[PDB]
Amino acid sequence: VMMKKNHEMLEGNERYEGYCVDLAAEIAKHCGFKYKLTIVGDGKYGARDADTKIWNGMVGELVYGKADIAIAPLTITLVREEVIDFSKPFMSLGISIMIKKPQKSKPGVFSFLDPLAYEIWMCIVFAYIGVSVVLFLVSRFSPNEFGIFNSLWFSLGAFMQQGCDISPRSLSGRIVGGVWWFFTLIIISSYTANLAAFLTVERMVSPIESAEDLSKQTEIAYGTLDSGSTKEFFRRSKIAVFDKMWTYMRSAEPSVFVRTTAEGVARVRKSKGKYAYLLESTMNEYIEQRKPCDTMKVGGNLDSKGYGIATPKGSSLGTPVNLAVLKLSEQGVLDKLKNKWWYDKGECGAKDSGSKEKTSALSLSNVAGVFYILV
Amino acid sequence: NEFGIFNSLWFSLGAFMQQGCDISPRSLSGRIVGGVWWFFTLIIISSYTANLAAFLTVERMVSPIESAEDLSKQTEIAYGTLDSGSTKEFFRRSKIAVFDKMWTYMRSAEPSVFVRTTAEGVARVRKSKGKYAYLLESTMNEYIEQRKPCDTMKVGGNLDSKGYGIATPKGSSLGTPVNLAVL
Amino acid sequence: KLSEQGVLDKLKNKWWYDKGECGAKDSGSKEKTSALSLSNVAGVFYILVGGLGLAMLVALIEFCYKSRAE
Ligand SMILES: N[C@@H](CCC(=O)O)C(=O)O
Ligand SMILES: N[C@@H](CCC(=O)O)C(=O)O
Repeated sequence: VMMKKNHEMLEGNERYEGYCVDLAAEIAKHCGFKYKLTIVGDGKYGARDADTKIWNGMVGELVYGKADIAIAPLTITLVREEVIDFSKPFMSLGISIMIKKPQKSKPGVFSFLDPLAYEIWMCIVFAYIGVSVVLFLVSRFSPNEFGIFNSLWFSLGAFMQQGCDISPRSLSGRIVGGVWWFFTLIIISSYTANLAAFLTVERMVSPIESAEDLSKQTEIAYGTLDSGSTKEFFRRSKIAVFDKMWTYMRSAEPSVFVRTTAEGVARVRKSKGKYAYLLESTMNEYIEQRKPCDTMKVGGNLDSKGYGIATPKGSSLGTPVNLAVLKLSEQGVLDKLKNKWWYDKGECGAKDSGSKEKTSALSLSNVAGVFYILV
Repeated sequence: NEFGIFNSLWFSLGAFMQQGCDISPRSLSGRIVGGVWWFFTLIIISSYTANLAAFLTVERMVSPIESAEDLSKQTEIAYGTLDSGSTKEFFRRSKIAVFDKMWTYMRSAEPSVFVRTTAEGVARVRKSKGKYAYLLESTMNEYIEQRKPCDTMKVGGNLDSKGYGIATPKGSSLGTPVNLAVL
Repeated sequence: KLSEQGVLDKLKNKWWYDKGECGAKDSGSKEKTSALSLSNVAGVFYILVGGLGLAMLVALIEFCYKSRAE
C-alpha cells in the first residue's frame, strides 16, 4: 500500500497505490464484486494479550465484522488460524535482518603516521635538531668536512637508512654517529610493527551475520515490530539462541519494540550500527532498493512463513478467493505483479553489485598525504 | 655535472630499492627532492611489509558463489538435482525469469542433467572442485555439513518453502486420525 | 525436599546467570591497539641524550691530549 502524488485531489479507491491495491482489482475482476478500501484504525497488524485476547490491530477489525475480506502482508500462523480463515500462500518469505550497512569509513589525509603518536614525531624532530648540532660542535674544533649543511645531511641520510655520503673519522664524531644509528633502528622497526598491528586487528574484525553472534553481542541492540508475528515468533520458541533473544528482548531497556516499520528503520540510521532490526524477507528487500542505500541483509532466512488472504470464520467469499489464488498462480499473475514492483526499484543503483571488491590491500587514500608531502 | 637524465633514474631507483647510491646531490635545491623521496619509500616499503603479514596471519576464504543470483551469472558451474521428484518438476515449472535461465541451462547440461542417488551427488561435488554444483533439500545439505568429511558448504538460502507430509490415500481409513496425531 | 530435585540447585543456575556477564565477551573484540606512547620508547632518548653528553666529554678529553703534543 503506497501513497499518491494526488493525495488530496483524488478520490475513491484510486487514492492509494501498491501491490495489494492492484491485486484487489485482480480479485475483483475474477470474482466479480465491488470493493471499498479502508485503513486500519490502529496502525498495527495484530496483538493478542494475556487478557480478553481482543486483537488490537487488523485481525480484530476482521474478527469483529468491521471488515469483510482483509488484504494485507499478514503472517499465516496457527494462532491466527484458529480464529480466522486463510487462503493459499501467494508469496514466500522469512525473518531477515536489517542493519546499518558498513560503509567506507573516512580515512585520514595523514593516516599513515597513526600507529605512532604526535608526541613521538615531535620528539623525533627535536632529536633530529640537536644531534646535528652536537656533531657540528664535535666536528668544528679546529685546534674535517662536516659543516652545518653536511651534519644535517648526514643525519638525514642516517635516519632514512638510505646510506651516507661520508663517515666521521674522529672518535667523538663516531660516537654520535653510533647512537643515532641505534636510535633510528628501533624507531623504524617500531613503526613497521605497529603499522602491522592496525592491519591485523582490522582483518580480525568479524562482521556479525549468523545472528547467533548477534545473540552473543551486547553492543549491537536489536528489536522487532510490535503487535505482529515476529514479536510472537520469539515469544513461543524452542531454540536456545531464540530463547536468549527473547530473554534479552523481554529484559531489554529501553523499548526495543517499535510501533511502526518506518521508525524502526529510523532508529537504525541514527544508530550507525548500534541498533539492529528484524523483519520479513520481502519488506527488508524493498528498503534495500530505495535510495539511502544504507541497509543490507545479513545471514540467511529464519523460517518459511506465508502471506494469505484473510476472511473471517463463515465468510462465503473466502472460497471464490481460493479459486482465484490458484488461477492467478497458474497463469503467474501473482508473479506478473510479484516481479513488477521489485525490478521497478532499480533506483538504488545496485551499489552492492559494484562495491564487493573490498580487500585489505590499501586504497590510495590510506597513503594519500605521503604524495602531498612529496609534491 | 654528474646528474644526467640517464644518471638521475639510477639515483632515484636505489633510493626506492633501499640501496645506497654513490652519487649524492650537492645543492640545497637538489638535496630536498632526494630527501623527501627517501621519506616516500620509507613508508611504502614498510607498508608493503605490514600488509603482507596480514594476509599471512589472517586468511580469508574466496567464495562469490551464493544467493542464487551469482549462480545465474556464472555459467562455469553445472547444477545438480534429483530426477523423479519435486526438483525435476519444480524447475520444469520455472516461471520466474531467473529460474528460466536455470531450467534452460539445466536442460542444456551434460551429462548430469540430474543424478539418481543422493549419496552420489555428495561424491560428485567432492570430486568436482569448482566445476559442478548440487541443489538439494536444505536439511539434507545441513546434515551432511554436520557429518564430518567437512568438505561441504551451504550457500545462499532457501529457494522455496516446502514441507514433508505423511502421504495417505485419498479417503484414508486413518488419514484424519494421523492428521490429528500430527497436531 | 529442596535438595532432592535441586530447587536449591536450579535457582542457583538462574540468579547467577541473571545479572549480566563480564567474561570472554570483552577480551576478544573490545580492544583496538593504540598509537605508541612516548613512554614505550622513552628510554631510547635517555640512551640518545645520554650518548650526546658523553660525546662532549670525549671532545673535552681530546683537547687535553691534543695540548700534550709538546
Ligand atoms: N507481516 C507481519 C508483520 C508483523 C511482524 O513481522 O511481526 C505480520 O502481519 O504478522
Ligand atoms: N522429497 C523429494 C525428493 C526429490 C526432489 O527433491 O526432487 C520428492 O520426492 O519429490
